[PDB]
Amino acid sequence: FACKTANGTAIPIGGGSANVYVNLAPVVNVGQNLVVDLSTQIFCHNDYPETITDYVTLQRGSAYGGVLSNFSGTVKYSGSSYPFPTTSETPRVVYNSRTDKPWPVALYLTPVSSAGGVAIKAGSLIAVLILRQTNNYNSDDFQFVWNIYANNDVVVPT
Repeated sequence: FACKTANGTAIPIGGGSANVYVNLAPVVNVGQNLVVDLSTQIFCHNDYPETITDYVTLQRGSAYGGVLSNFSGTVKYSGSSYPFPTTSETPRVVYNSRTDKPWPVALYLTPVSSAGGVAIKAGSLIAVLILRQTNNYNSDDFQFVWNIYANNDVVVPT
């Protein structure tokens, strides 16, 4: 009952943190719709599909870099739509899949007014999300930190 990134950071049960690296469109102008799709960057797996119910929730999310400043939008989780960075957590979501399934999260951050040129830097921390692993059996509710990094630098032609 653990989760892994697209780079290869598998976080075992017990809590931990990974560094996810997401590539965003390097061209995003004021009024665009940029989406940090993490469903292609993060994947969770329930190694105990019979022993543990597959359940996950984003505890909280935080924004940084140009994401919090040059960008603005919202954050999405399993088809949710809440402000980013959030103030609490996400809806209750069950994984109906006993295999490595992508983590349905996306940070919709779009260039405000104060966006222009290099807005996102590759290798730089852009956000921090934390996922709650909780189950009905063991109740080993550990949480995994998902440091969202830019896989690619983004420029705002505006």
